[PDB]
Amino acid sequence: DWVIPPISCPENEKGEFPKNLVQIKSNRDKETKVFYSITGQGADKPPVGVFIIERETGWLKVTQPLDREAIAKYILYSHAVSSNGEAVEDPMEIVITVTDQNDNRPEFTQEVFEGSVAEGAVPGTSVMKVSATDADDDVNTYNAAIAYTIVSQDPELPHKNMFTVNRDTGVISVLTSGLDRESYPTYTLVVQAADLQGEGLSTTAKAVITVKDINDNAPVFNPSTYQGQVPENEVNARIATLKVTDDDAPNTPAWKAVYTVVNDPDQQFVVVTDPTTNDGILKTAKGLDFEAKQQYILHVRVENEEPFEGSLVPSTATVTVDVVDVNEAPIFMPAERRVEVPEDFGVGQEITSYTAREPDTFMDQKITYRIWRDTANWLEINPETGAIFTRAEMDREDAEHVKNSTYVALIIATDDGSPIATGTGTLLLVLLDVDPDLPP
Amino acid sequence: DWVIPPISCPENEKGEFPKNLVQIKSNRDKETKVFYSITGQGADKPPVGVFIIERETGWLKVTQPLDREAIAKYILYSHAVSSNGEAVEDPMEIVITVTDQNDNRPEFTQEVFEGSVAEGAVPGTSVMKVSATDADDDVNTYNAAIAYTIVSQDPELPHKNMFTVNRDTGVISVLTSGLDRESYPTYTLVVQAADLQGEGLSTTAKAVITVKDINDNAPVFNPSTYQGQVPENEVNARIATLKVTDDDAPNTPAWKAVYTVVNDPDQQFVVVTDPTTNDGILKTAKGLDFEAKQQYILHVRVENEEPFEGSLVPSTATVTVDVVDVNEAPIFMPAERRVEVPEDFGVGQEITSYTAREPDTFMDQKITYRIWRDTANWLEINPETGAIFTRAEMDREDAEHVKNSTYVALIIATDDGSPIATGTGTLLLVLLDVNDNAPIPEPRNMQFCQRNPQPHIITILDPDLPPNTSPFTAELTHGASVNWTIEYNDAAQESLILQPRKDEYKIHLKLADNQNKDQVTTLDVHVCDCEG
Ligand SMILES: *[C@@H]1O[C@H](CO)[C@@H](O)[C@H](O)[C@@H]1O
Ligand SMILES: *[C@@H]1O[C@H](CO)[C@@H](O)[C@H](O)[C@@H]1O
Ligand SMILES: *[C@@H]1O[C@H](CO)[C@@H](O)[C@H](O)[C@@H]1O
Ligand SMILES: *[C@@H]1O[C@H](CO)[C@@H](O)[C@H](O)[C@@H]1O
Ligand SMILES: *[C@@H]1O[C@H](CO)[C@@H](O)[C@H](O)[C@@H]1O
Ligand SMILES: *[C@@H]1O[C@H](CO)[C@@H](O)[C@H](O)[C@@H]1O
Ligand SMILES: *[C@H]1O[C@H](CO)[C@@H](O)[C@H](O)[C@@H]1O
Ligand SMILES: *[C@H]1O[C@H](CO)[C@@H](O)[C@H](O)[C@@H]1O
Ligand SMILES: *[C@H]1O[C@H](CO)[C@@H](O)[C@H](O)[C@@H]1O
Ligand SMILES: *[C@H]1O[C@H](CO)[C@@H](O)[C@H](O)[C@@H]1O
Ligand SMILES: *[C@H]1O[C@H](CO)[C@@H](O)[C@H](O)[C@@H]1O
Ligand SMILES: *[C@H]1O[C@H](CO)[C@@H](O)[C@H](O)[C@@H]1O
Ligand SMILES: *[C@H]1O[C@H](CO)[C@@H](O)[C@H](O)[C@@H]1O
Ligand SMILES: *[C@H]1O[C@H](CO)[C@@H](O)[C@H](O)[C@@H]1O
Ligand SMILES: *[C@H]1O[C@H](CO)[C@@H](O)[C@H](O)[C@@H]1O
Ligand SMILES: *[C@H]1O[C@H](CO)[C@@H](O)[C@H](O)[C@@H]1O
Ligand SMILES: *[C@H]1O[C@H](CO)[C@@H](O)[C@H](O)[C@@H]1O
Ligand SMILES: *[C@H]1O[C@H](CO)[C@@H](O)[C@H](O)[C@@H]1O
Ligand SMILES: [Ca+2]
Ligand SMILES: [Ca+2]
Ligand SMILES: [Ca+2]
Ligand SMILES: [Ca+2]
Ligand SMILES: [Ca+2]
Ligand SMILES: [Ca+2]
Ligand SMILES: [Ca+2]
Ligand SMILES: [Ca+2]
Ligand SMILES: [Ca+2]
Ligand SMILES: [Ca+2]
Ligand SMILES: [Ca+2]
Ligand SMILES: [Ca+2]
Ligand SMILES: [Ca+2]
Ligand SMILES: [Ca+2]
Ligand SMILES: [Ca+2]
Ligand SMILES: [Ca+2]
Ligand SMILES: [Ca+2]
Ligand SMILES: [Ca+2]
Ligand SMILES: [Ca+2]
Ligand SMILES: [Ca+2]
Ligand SMILES: [Ca+2]
Ligand SMILES: [Ca+2]
Ligand SMILES: [Ca+2]
Ligand SMILES: [Ca+2]
Ligand SMILES: [Mn+2]
Ligand SMILES: [Mn+2]
Repeated sequence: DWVIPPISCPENEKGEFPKNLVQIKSNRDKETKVFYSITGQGADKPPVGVFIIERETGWLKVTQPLDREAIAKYILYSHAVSSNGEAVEDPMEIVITVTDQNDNRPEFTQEVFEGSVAEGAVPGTSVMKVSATDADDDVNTYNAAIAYTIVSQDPELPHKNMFTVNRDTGVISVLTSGLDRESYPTYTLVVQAADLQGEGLSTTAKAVITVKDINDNAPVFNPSTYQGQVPENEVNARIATLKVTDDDAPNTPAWKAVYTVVNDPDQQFVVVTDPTTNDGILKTAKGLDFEAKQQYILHVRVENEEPFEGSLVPSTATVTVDVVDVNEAPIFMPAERRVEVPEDFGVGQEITSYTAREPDTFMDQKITYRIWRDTANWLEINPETGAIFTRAEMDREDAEHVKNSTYVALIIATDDGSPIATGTGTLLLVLLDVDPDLPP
Repeated sequence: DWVIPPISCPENEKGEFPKNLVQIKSNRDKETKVFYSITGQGADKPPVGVFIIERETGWLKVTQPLDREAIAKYILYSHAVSSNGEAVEDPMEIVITVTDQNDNRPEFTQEVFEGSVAEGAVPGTSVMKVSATDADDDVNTYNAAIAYTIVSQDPELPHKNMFTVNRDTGVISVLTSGLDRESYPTYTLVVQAADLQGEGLSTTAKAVITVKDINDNAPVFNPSTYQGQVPENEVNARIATLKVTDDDAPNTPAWKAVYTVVNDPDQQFVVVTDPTTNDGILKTAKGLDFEAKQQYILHVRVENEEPFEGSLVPSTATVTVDVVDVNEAPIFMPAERRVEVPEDFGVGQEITSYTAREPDTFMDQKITYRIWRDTANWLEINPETGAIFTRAEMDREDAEHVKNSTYVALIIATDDGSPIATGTGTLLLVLLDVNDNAPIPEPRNMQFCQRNPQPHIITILDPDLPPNTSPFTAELTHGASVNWTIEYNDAAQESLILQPRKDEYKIHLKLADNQNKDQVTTLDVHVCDCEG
């Protein structure tokens, strides 16, 4: 029927007890002596005795400072009973709503939040999420209005303001540029939650950013000037091993070295990387024939399996490479000498001067012409200038030693330098007739 | 039903209006939109709009500041009506009691209170009763608790404060003593009524108490000593007028004077009171006497018509009454002198000395006797010693003016005082009978018969008194026998009977008593020829 508006008593109302709330009355209180009582939880049921009525007057009282976190609304019930025991009124519902108070400082879901970010992080980029919770009601007051701030970064370098937390989501982001893993790879932050939109109760926690690796460090030679040498006509010959220091995380693609010869037109050099140390093993891809080039002054540059991040400004070494002239065999020119000679050729006369080229350009080398393969003893080559003279009577009809009207004999031009390199040339002595004979 | 307790608002609340009293709800408020309204005296009925209710919230609130003296209780009613016009609930009586505030100074039922007290009443005695009345809440506050106090008495004497008031009764009574009708006949009081038991709002009225009269003042003789002269045998003659002064209410019994002579044993003097002047005129109730008392010195006191009040010490004055001696007529001693004297008394012989006393005792009085009345002139008196000798022959049987046995003279005794005073005695001179007379026959010219005579009585006369009269004896020396016979008819000699013995003349006849003879010559009796 007619009732009583919901009552409000502030949480933790402190002062003297007990306090009045509102008195109730039955219009039947002059019909008979009526006796009031209140029931429900908070009254007779737990928490028993927080609220009470004066049986005589019907005054409802609260006994103690309320706590809404504990219990934010009591549902009580009043009764009117005559003195002769008959219940007079159908019980009236009485609702007490305890109102809120900033009596609950905020608190982080975690003692310590931890996250990570790229070394080369784009300011305003997002790292981490920090959170906290207040126990009053944000539905009705700013007492659960949590406002995150940051109050300390360790280390406070390069700046003191590397990151920031979104005031009212808790999301931590990159504020500035300068996160170098190579420099400060972990950042410890004390993050603060405060209720009353930061104005009220402050509770602090921790958030740790390990800034991680990013190929942001070119490999470096030491020094830029190397120096060595190769047997000129050798292949797979180590020229020199060159040293570099990638500052990035070790053993990571962003660390291991890729070398490249920039000035190698002939594809005659190869520098392979030594896994364990990523040194530059400078070899030869093709045996360097000395005479054309006495020295190679070439550069070699460094990289990483992992492509460089951003601008690329790669380091370069200079290996002033020296080849050494090795004594090679001289080359009969031509190697297949064919000449026609009348079988009736004079004994002791010159046939022809068969010669050889000198490959090693020592302006100081000589050649010795001899002959071994004289099947039938007719020839005798001048040891000095390759001159050939018959020292016996030739005959084209001379069978066996004359294959097919042609007589083959092997000549030699031995060398005069380091090792004894004996060039070999061939004379085809073609004897045409001068009955076993040939027409006419 | 579950009602709402009575709300109480302290009258004349000063705050920011309007002010919320309570907030009502109909539980049906959620099954339909309900609209709250109140009605009644202060709501819709005058006073109007004193109390209001917000329709959506059902907040009771007040608009004015209430006044308890005006409206002390508000009875209101709440109404719930859905947004569809259907009255959702039953009207709820809402009762509002206005609490009180001390905001009504009391006020004396009378601008001025009259009163009366008797002169010299006892300290503690009750004179009158004043009153005031407060408009505030006497059932529940001292706001109506009055304390009567006296502010000022007029005048401030004999004492600064003659009367006190019964703090909370209004009664005014005689604090101390000295209340005099004769000094200050009325007092005026400024009495006060302050509430909160006397510490609150005061207000003030007048109280006028007249001190009344009592016979507290004795009447006093203006002059203490007096004097007066009065003649000697006059009655009620002013001798003096007694002057007295009484301070009490004029023309009241507590003022009227009453005069009493102390020296009043025989009651000779009376003193009456002049209605208006109240003076004490002194008369005499009886004729004074000079020869007895020279002069009277009497005390007369004056007390008052009504009994005095208390120490009663009456005032007396002392009047000396000089009596006036007046010449009083002399007294014969006795006034009626009787003397036996014989009829024979010689001419110049002195009968007696008849003398009067002088009543006046101033020795200048000369009593001078002169004879007043004697129709026979048998008498003569000495002007000096008042002796009365005879001057002629006296007769006991001079029947003309000796009516009885006695002759009666009148003597008077004058004097020579201021006025002339005279006394009067009467000489009762009895004359003893003396036989100077002689017997005679009654019928002198008697008459007889010549033929047959009848008998004739002859009366005998004799003026004297026995024994000079009765035993009469008669004879005839001259003749008789010649036809004469006398018999004393009566056994005792009264008279006799005479008659012829045989069948004119003059007979001589002797008579006597105690031997006093007288032959009576006249017996001229004619004898004539009759039959009888
Ligand atoms: C920053 O924002 C990113 C989204 O780009 C989240 O993954 C991270 O949890 C932090 O809130
Ligand atoms: C909150 O911050 C304080 C510094 O005032 C620390 O001592 C604590 O560990 C928490 O992180
Ligand atoms: C060193 O290497 C760079 C690239 O890293 C070359 O561009 C430069 O010419 C030098 O040889
Ligand atoms: C050879 O060395 C020179 C410096 O001496 C560099 O300029 C060049 O890049 C190469 O490494
Ligand atoms: C004035 O006095 C009268 C009695 O004379 C009372 O009736 C009244 O209460 C007031 O005190
Ligand atoms: C007293 O009386 C006699 C007369 O009886 C006068 O003579 C005298 O004058 C006085 O009146
Ligand atoms: C803090 O933020 C977290 C999100 O990670 C929520 O789940 C939590 O309720 C609190 O608001
Ligand atoms: C043999 O002859 C040749 C001619 O081509 C020369 O080049 C060589 O020096 C040798 O004398
Ligand atoms: C060429 O042949 C000669 C023989 O004359 C050797 O002495 C030399 O070692 C090379 O094999
Ligand atoms: C010339 O070449 C021959 C083979 O063709 C060898 O036998 C000789 O030693 C020289 O080198
Ligand atoms: C001369 O020619 C002969 C071929 O008949 C080769 O055997 C020799 O090596 C040289 O070149
Ligand atoms: C005191 O008492 C007397 C009588 O006892 C009254 O006459 C007077 O008015 C006052 O009340
Ligand atoms: C009471 O006394 C006051 C003075 O305070 C007067 O003004 C008033 O007339 C009454 O007598
Ligand atoms: C005057 O004197 C007389 C006595 O002579 C008293 O009787 C009276 O009372 C008054 O004092
Ligand atoms: C008359 O005079 C006498 C003196 O003899 C007083 O005693 C009395 O009081 C009155 O004054
Ligand atoms: C008459 O007057 C004389 C005075 O001379 C007296 O002696 C006599 O007693 C009578 O009173
Ligand atoms: C005595 O009386 C006689 C009259 O009987 C007067 O004459 C005389 O004056 C006196 O009063
Ligand atoms: C003497 O007495 C006679 C009476 O017998 C009077 O008449 C006379 O006045 C005088 O007193
Ligand atoms: Ca709490
Ligand atoms: Ca709270
Ligand atoms: Ca809080
Ligand atoms: Ca870096
Ligand atoms: Ca890196
Ligand atoms: Ca790198
Ligand atoms: Ca070469
Ligand atoms: Ca050579
Ligand atoms: Ca060479
Ligand atoms: Ca031949
Ligand atoms: Ca031939
Ligand atoms: Ca031939
Ligand atoms: Ca009022
Ligand atoms: Ca009042
Ligand atoms: Ca008052
Ligand atoms: Ca007096
Ligand atoms: Ca008097
Ligand atoms: Ca008097
Ligand atoms: Ca006298
Ligand atoms: Ca005289
Ligand atoms: Ca006299
Ligand atoms: Ca005579
Ligand atoms: Ca005689
Ligand atoms: Ca005689
Ligand atoms: Mn409260
Ligand atoms: Mn109020």
